[PDB]
Amino acid sequence: ARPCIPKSFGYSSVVCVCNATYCDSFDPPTFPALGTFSRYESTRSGRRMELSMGPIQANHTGTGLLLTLQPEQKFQKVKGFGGAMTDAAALNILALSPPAQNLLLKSYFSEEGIGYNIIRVPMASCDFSIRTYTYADTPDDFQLHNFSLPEEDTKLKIPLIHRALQLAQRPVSLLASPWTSPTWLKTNGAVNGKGSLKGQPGDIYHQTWARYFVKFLDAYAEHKLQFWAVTAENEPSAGLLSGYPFQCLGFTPEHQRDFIARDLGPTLANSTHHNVRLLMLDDQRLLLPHWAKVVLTDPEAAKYVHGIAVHWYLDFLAPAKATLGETHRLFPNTMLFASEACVGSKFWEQSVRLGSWDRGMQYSHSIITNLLYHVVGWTDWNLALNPEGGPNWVRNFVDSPIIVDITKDTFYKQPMFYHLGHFSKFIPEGSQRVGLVASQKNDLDAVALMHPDGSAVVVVLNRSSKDVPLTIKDPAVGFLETISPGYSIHTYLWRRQH
Ligand SMILES: *[C@@H]1O[C@H](CO)[C@@H](O[C@@H]2O[C@H](CO)[C@@H](O[C@@H]3O[C@H](CO)[C@@H](O)[C@H](O)[C@H]3NC(C)=O)[C@H](O)[C@H]2NC(C)=O)[C@H](O)[C@H]1NC(C)=O
Ligand SMILES: *[C@@H]1O[C@H](CO)[C@@H](O)[C@H](O)[C@H]1NC(C)=O
Ligand SMILES: *[C@@H]1O[C@H](CO)[C@@H](O)[C@H](O)[C@H]1NC(C)=O
Ligand SMILES: c1ccc(CC2CCNCC2)cc1
Ligand SMILES: c1ccc(CC2CCNCC2)cc1
Ligand SMILES: [K+]
Ligand SMILES: [K+]
Repeated sequence: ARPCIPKSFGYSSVVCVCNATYCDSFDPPTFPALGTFSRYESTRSGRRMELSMGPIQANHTGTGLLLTLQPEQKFQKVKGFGGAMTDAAALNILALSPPAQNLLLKSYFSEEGIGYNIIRVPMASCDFSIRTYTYADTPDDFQLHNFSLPEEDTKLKIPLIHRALQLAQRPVSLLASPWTSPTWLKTNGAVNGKGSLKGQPGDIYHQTWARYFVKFLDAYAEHKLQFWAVTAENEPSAGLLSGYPFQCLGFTPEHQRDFIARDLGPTLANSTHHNVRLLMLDDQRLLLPHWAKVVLTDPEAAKYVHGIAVHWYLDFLAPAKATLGETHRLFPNTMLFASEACVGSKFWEQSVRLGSWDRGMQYSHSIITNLLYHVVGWTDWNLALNPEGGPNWVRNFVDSPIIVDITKDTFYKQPMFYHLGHFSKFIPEGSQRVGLVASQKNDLDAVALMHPDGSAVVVVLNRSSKDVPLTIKDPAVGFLETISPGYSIHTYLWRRQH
């Protein structure tokens, strides 16, 4: 529909520039003709989800790389893809003119954009806030009579979520996560630092905290927003650390187990929100499988836990097989979900690198890795940040797929945006990952899935500098002859005739 307006800021690739009168967009989604495939291509050299079509052929000869679809080898069903409506994201979006706001929200939530279907919503303040607050700051209010949503929710986050929902054709799922409780519930009496709930699971402090989750869901429901899932705490390990700089609430895995079993599970289950799913952990993968073992081997906690939420700090190394792999082996019926990912958080790296192809490749490589380890969805962190990677009240700045520049009423779509979109746009909720077998060793990263309507989607990432000729074989349908260019990402889509 409208192509990328590219701009270089001196990094390895370009951003696409959007403003009050222009943004890149797709035509309404349509599948290629039967016997035809669609290819969407992005490249470091500057192509951004460009559409081409080719024939599916009956015949194939040669000893080049062959990737054979395994459509009957079925793995996880996908929940979807999205990002976080933090206070920082909301402030940045709303600092744009009304037209630019609309083009930014369409970029993410419309079918002429990349089709996000998940929004993560912080329960009150986090580091990506400019004010520290909870919903119940009046002290000793154990019945939560003074629970209320402030303007950060009622004027910023809620209106934007409603606007996203109006643009989306896909059903959108909301996920809620708290960073801190009110300080009068905490051992340290502060939003940050090392501190946990006072007392022990099953007591008034823990019961009040569980009730706060229901009050939050009730309050959002009065604004006609319902949640798909909540997490039991954002990064519960952080609040166990001396000097933790921003909002946190510390739980050991045993504390989380007992809080879920005695307070949060029962309280949610006895509420009008009993259909809301509960995800445990919401933290870094090196805590697995240990945390899952602690919580899920207790039947009283296990009956309340629908899934395990994991965070991806893409700047740092950690094992995937020994964490996600082992967790799936031990608890194959408990879904894994990636609830936060970010890059640029190291103090010594530029928070925002406008046009970084490398950071784009980090996003898509992480998404592929997550899907190959049975994870059902992937959620970015802040939907938009300023050029400093903020605002953030402790200056914990990071990168974002969309960077807003209010002095030009402009926003920039980073390589990260397109790398995420190669998955989000083309993998509807309910898609199922299927097998994809390589005929020979190769440098590509790839994943295949089947849509609910039976159609095929394959994503191929080439992080090498070399162009790799390859063929995709769909045993029911025929052969796709293609190339994976160096420093590219492709998404292939086709209809599958019986
Ligand atoms: C929102 O962004 C739009 C896209 O950049 C702006 O529209 C562009 O304005 C340019 C300046 O009038 C037009 O001419 C081109 O400008 C570029 C520099 O940015 C030059 O390199 C080109 O040589 C020049 N081309 C010619 C033939 O003169 C662009 O044609 C025009 N693009 C489109 C798609 O309309 C908007 O002005 C901007 N909106 C606001 C409110 O700032
Ligand atoms: C494909 O395969 C066989 C090879 O023997 C041949 O009969 C057929 O005509 C070929 N089709 C095309 C379109 O090349
Ligand atoms: C359980 O549910 C009932 C309403 O069905 C409610 O009145 C009661 O307070 C709930 N119990 C709690 C919150 O402990
Ligand atoms: C072109 C682009 C994207 C797609 C997939 C979408 C998934 C959500 N429903 C509409 C189709 C198909 C063809
Ligand atoms: C490999 C990569 C991309 C393509 C599609 C081409 C790219 C150039 N513009 C026209 C469409 C084919 C094979
Ligand atoms: K209040
Ligand atoms: K940084």
